[PDB]
Amino acid sequence: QYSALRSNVSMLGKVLGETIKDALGEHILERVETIRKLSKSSRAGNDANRQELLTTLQNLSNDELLPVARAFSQFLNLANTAEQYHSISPKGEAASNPEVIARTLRKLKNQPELSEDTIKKAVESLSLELVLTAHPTEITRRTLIHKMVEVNACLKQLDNKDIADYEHNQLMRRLRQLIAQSWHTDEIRKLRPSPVDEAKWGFAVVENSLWQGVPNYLRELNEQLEENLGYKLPVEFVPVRFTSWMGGDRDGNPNVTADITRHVLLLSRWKATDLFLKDIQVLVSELSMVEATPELLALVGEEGAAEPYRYLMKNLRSRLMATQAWLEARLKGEELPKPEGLLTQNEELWEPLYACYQSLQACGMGIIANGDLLDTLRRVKCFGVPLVRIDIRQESTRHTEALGELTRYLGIGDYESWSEADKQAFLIRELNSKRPLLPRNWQPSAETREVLDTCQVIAEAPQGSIAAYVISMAKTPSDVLAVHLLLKEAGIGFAMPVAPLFETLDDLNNANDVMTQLLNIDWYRGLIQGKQMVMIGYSDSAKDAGVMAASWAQYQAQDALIKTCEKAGIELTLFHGRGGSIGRGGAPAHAALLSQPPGSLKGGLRVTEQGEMIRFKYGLPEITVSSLSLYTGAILEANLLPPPEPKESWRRIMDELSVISCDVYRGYVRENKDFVPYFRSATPEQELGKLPLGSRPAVESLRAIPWIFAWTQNRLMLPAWLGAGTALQKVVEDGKQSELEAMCRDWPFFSTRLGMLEMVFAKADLWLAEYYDQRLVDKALWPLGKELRNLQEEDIKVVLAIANDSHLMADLPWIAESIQLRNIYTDPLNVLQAELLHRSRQAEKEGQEPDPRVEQALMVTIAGIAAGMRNTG
Amino acid sequence: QYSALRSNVSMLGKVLGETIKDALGEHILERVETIRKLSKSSRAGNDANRQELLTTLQNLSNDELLPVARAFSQFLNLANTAEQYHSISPKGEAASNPEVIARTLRKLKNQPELSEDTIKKAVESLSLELVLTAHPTEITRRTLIHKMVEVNACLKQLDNKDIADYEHNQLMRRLRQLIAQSWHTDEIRKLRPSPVDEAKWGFAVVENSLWQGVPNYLRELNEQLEENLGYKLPVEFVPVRFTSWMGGDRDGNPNVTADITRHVLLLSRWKATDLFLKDIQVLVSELSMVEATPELLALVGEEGAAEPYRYLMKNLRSRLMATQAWLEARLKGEELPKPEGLLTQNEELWEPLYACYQSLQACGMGIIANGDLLDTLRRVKCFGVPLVRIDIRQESTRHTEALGELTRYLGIGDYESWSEADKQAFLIRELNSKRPLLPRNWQPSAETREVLDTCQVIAEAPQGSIAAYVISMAKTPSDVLAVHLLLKEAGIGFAMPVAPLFETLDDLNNANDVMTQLLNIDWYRGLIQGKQMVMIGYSDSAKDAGVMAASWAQYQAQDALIKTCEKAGIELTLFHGRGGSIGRGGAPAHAALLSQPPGSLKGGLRVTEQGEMIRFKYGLPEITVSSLSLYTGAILEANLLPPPEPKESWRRIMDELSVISCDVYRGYVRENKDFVPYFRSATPEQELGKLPLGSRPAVESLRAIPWIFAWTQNRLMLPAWLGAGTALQKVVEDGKQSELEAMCRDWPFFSTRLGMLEMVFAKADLWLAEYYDQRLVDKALWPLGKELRNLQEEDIKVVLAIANDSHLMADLPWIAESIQLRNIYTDPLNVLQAELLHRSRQAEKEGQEPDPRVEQALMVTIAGIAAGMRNTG
Ligand SMILES: N[C@@H](CC(=O)O)C(=O)O
Ligand SMILES: N[C@@H](CC(=O)O)C(=O)O
Ligand SMILES: [Mn+2]
Ligand SMILES: [Mn+2]
Repeated sequence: QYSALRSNVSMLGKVLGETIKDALGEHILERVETIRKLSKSSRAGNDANRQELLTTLQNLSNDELLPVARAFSQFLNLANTAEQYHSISPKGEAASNPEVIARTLRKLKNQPELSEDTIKKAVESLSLELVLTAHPTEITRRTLIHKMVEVNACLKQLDNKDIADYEHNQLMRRLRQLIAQSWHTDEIRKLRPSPVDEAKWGFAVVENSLWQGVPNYLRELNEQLEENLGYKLPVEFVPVRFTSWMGGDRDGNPNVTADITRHVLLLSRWKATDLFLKDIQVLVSELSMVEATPELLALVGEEGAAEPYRYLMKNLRSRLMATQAWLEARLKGEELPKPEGLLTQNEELWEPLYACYQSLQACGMGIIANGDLLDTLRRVKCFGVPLVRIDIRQESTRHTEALGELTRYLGIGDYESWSEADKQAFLIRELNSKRPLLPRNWQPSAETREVLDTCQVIAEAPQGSIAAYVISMAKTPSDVLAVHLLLKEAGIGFAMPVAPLFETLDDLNNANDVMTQLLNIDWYRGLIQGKQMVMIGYSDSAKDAGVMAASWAQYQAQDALIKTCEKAGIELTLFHGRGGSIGRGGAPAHAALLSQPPGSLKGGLRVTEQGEMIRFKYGLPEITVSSLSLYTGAILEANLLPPPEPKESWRRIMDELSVISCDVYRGYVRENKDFVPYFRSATPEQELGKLPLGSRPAVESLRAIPWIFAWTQNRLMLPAWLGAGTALQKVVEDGKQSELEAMCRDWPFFSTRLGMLEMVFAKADLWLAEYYDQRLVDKALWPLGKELRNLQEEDIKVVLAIANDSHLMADLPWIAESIQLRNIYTDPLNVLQAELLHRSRQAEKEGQEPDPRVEQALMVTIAGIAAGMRNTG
Repeated sequence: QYSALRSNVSMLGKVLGETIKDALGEHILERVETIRKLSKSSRAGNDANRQELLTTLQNLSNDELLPVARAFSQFLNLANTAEQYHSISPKGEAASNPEVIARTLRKLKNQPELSEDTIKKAVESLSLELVLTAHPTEITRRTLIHKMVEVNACLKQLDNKDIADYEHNQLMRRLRQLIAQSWHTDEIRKLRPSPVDEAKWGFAVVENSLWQGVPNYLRELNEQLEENLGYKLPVEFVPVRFTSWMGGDRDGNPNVTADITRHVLLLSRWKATDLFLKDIQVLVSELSMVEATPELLALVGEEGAAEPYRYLMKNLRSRLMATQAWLEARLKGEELPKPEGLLTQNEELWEPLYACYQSLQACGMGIIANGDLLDTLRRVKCFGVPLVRIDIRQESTRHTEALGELTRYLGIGDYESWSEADKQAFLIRELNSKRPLLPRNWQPSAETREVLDTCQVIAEAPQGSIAAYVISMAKTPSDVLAVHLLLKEAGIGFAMPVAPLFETLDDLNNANDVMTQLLNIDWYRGLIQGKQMVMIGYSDSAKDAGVMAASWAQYQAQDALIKTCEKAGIELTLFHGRGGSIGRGGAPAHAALLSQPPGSLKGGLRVTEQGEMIRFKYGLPEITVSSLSLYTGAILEANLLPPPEPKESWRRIMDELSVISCDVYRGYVRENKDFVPYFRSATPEQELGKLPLGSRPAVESLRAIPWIFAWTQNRLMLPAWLGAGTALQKVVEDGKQSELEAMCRDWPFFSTRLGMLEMVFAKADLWLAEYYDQRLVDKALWPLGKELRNLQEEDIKVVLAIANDSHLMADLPWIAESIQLRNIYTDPLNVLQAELLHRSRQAEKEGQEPDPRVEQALMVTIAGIAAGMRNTG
């Protein structure tokens, strides 16, 4: 079964080892082989080999550090590519086999009490919007997407049995070339990337995978609809849209200025012109058809009425080339009027393209119409003019300060002192006011000016470039009303979707109250035009209260909001954030989406795909088809077959669990006096902040990402499990274990919550965790480490006991197996990383010079460990 | 065995039939199915179905003609692509399996009396130069190369056994798209192509196949050298070069003016810039290596000494972009000074590229150096700056007139009246003269000015753009001396290779005499710098005297020339022309090259690849590797293992054969009074002249091409067999059959000559031939037709008797089989073509209007028949 995968990893590793021998050494290969041996030994109890391991690492010269690190990082890299190849190959788990869609559609179709029209309308109302996010540990300076597409193509071809030995030889020769490139093509950011750089990586994902991936997803989905149900969605219906937060999210990031966003907004347009030209060229040459309709001929009428379809593609070609030229100037900083055929809306690309499609169908050229034209048609609506719409995100606090400084300058009062009823009073008065408020030539502070300039970019940008304004830390109705006032002042002609982001236990708790007041304001209700979009901050609430309380809190807030909006007639859209069980990808994800309160996906799927998981969910075009197909079935099933409502006793088990768990979690994280000092020593948290990892500049202070990432590198995974098990053991100790087991079998929310601990417990590593304490933590803090490690050992038993199994995550053997592989490949990077942190941390203590070798090897481990661990939050 | 091929043709035909049903009809499919049935019946003797066939064709409306024709043309097209796919697939004849090289190298290596150094120097002196020629029946307006690469890729992928049904489904969906494109993408020249258009098709061959093909050929050849012999050729040795006659050959073509050549010369440079940029971009991003040599660092020294290889690739990128810009202006007709980094020589691309290679090897990055850099390195020397050097070609007569008009204007005398000793006298005097001769502001006639302007282009063009000046119809030493005088007058700074083209039996006969006089002129001998290049006009001499006399005449002239130049110390290079057994491609070709007089390829292989055979020899990159590999073994074997010298009695059998055969051939073609009238009626010769087939404007008059092509369409193949058999039967009738059989077993020249008749007799078709007489020829000319057809029936027996076989070409079963397939697919185009010629020819007789439908269907048959028949001369 996993034999083929085991063979490929072994094959790619020999090739790497070959390349390293050629490269520079047999010595480094020995540096690598001694470290694995010693590490395996040490773990298996040999305390003499632990000594040996410690001396071996300490004797590594600084010149050996990076090459050794990169080696370990590379072996892991081939392991993941062997892992991902296996996943889409038909003689392996086969993630992109269209049965994934059909299995879901068959289930529905033969489910009594499910009218076919009920099914058809759910189909016709599908909607997915995937919001790309930056990768927090992207270490190189150029995107590697395209090389990966290539290694994968080579593995695909070597899979053909009966391949003539010469073909085999040829394939292996390129494979060695491609691996060598990676060992020698070293790039390492020296400096913190910038929002433009991160915006650029998203364009790389779009062109190396989404560009082909989306249209294929749409063809397969369509072939399946018609096969299983008897009808194809209409050409005009493209249910997928991609959006990006890159150069749009300034929450906590001073480097994302209104100037940067302006810039990135332009760049996207430039890149869409680039990709759309490649599509249009193809079309200009293949559309030599001369048979056309009255309507189409009319549309050209003479001049090009002797090459009709070609005509309309040539016109578009110029129109695209003109706008390209204009944006390359603006990118450059030059201002010059815009050409007559400047492209700003998708309708401008759609229209002509759709006209050709229509005649070709009408005139008997169906097959040609449904080929590359169809693909460009779907890409216009999926990507269009802006390529990827961006989302703007700023904290609520920042809006309050801007509007406070404004009010004091006008002598009206001080907004950040007024009670909430006064703020709404002031906001509704001004929102209805016809006289401006923003002083024409004002002198605000840097911060305020930024808030003000950003809304001017939004307002200045063509409609459909910006998908939504997200308000992180939204706590009251004035928080939402505040951005509508600023946008009004910025001059905006359309209705911009504003979304509160509730990301704390109380804000989640108060969320429903906050929106019912907002919908009771008649002015607000008519401004949103029957649609609201809320954002649920799972990851931050879990930082606040622990994962159990956060999950139940989020469960309750969505159910309350779904019901509130339904009473009020508003189409609610839940915007999902980062991690959680909805961001696990694959089957768990599909289980997860279905485990949400009934109603939850009635207004669509909108999620924040984590940066570090992009390669694994959209890395190759076939993975994109898998990912979109999985999501698509989930929506459909969740909307026609919602989960049951919880048995009241369950609710009381969850209330309690939530209190015990939050109580234990805060016990340690907030109340325990040794925790912060422990944390800072045991995890590479401080270094993740100094090093040039994300574009943000170098426990309540911290952000979800750095909280999660730091514990992931240490291997304890504290954030993702902490009070859950403790609370669960206690409830069992009351004899309620039988109810916990019923909740698991019959309540999707609950099994899915327990499922997720299993995977975290599956990647955590207590031997490694203990090793960092031994090397990095002061002796007096060891007891706390031992305590937290023992908490986990006990939490795995309760979880295994409730799950009635003896092996963790036994329902997902392929995920289990793949986690087993990466764990062994990741092993040596954690062993090495501890030495680097030690060398690094002692240089500082003794006012030394950040050695560049030591720092770069550390960035390699960080990024390798993060890649081997994937999702851990 | 041929099962897989039979399956694929059936598969592609169903898909075509599917597409046509969708398209416009079930009626046309019936138009096609009735015509094959009736045609098969008629042939098999049913004279009632022959009547039915005749009425069926006559009842076709003019609106049915083209679609019916195109259908038959398309089925043939899929048949050839199934045929060509099978040829390179490892589970079929496998043309590009590197054993082709190794088999040859093994043979050599273990051949006693063959020192390994003798072998190594032959290796180090290999040299191939393939001169591309236009396609005489290219009917569409855009090159289809690239689509064909794609259909082939799709067949390759469907060959994988174990292909998951979804993959299979996906592949078939594109296949249907691709076929549909061809049925609906109709383009048909309305007008005669132009030299630029034909120059453009050669660029299409270069980029869709030679660009990848050459470097692969070079890697395989290199891997084989080292495997079998123990050494690899050095990086600086690229033994292949491609040249084109497109926009260079004006022999007989008024449309190829000096202006056109100037233009085409520029365009090639533009296109090389285009392809070289794609290579350089790749290099600019993959060469991130920072480890470099003193020498390389020196070469950059600071500025870019922190990204050395990238630096040199970025410099070249600008340099290429600059020259591109300059040629797009010149192409446009604008004159503006040339940029500082204008590229004119290959050394300018070589140099930097080679520097990177050197450091990468030196610094341990061998594997990266030997990858894409190696490929660009080899392409520079194979294609370089000009992309494809062109060759200029003008008749000798035209030079005599230009120089006659010149002399009369100066009052010196009249060159075209002076005896040959006087012409040489005058020419040597002026060639040594320091005072000019060409009047500064003269008024010649159009013709003369063209001769004069063309030499000015040659002279004006950068050195290495023009490979040689070919003199068609060269008869005496003054013919060669004449072009050296004109070139001198045109101002030329380098030594341009001039080559006489002997293309008549007497000129072949006199060839040796002509060159010994030329080498006895001390002035000439020192001007050519130890190198002469002669051109052998097989195809035209055969038009003159028939194929046997021509072949023996050519055999004798090369042997005489090889010997003459060897005595004189000149490196002779035989330039081969069109068709003949050297242009058969594949194994016959390899046999053919080896059957030439010893010495023959000592100065390399230079051949004129026929236009209509390009798809079949260089159509896909893998076919190019096959073709170059076959040629390469032939050179090596021919140079280390020459054929035996003929037994004197053989020579006398050949003299006689040559006289009898020429005698019979001229009997019919020149002396017979009914022949011309017959010819013009039975073949589409006149129409091939009117229709927009080649770029030349709309029996001694005629040219090889039109002589051959016309008889190929009729199916009799007269030009390629005519007196051969007649002469052979006569010699058997003297009891010398036993000597003819010995000559065949032991004399390569002879078996190869008889081999070639077999293939012509294999594609000829006497039933079809008779059908054209019945439909197109007047009753009184029928007897001549019957006579010529009966000549052939008798010639096949003598040939089969001498070959001791009962089935034609029994030593080449795959070629035999593939000829069988195409013959059945071509069948209906000949049946249809006869009706078109009838309708066309009667419209004219009755002063009607060339109906465009009738003419376009005719162009389709012409081009289809020419494609099914491939090489027939
Ligand atoms: N994404 C997997 C874990 C992994 O593949 O590393 C899960 O959510 O369970
Ligand atoms: N090129 C083949 C004939 C063919 O393939 O049609 C030969 O020279 O014998
Ligand atoms: Mn937050
Ligand atoms: Mn000629």
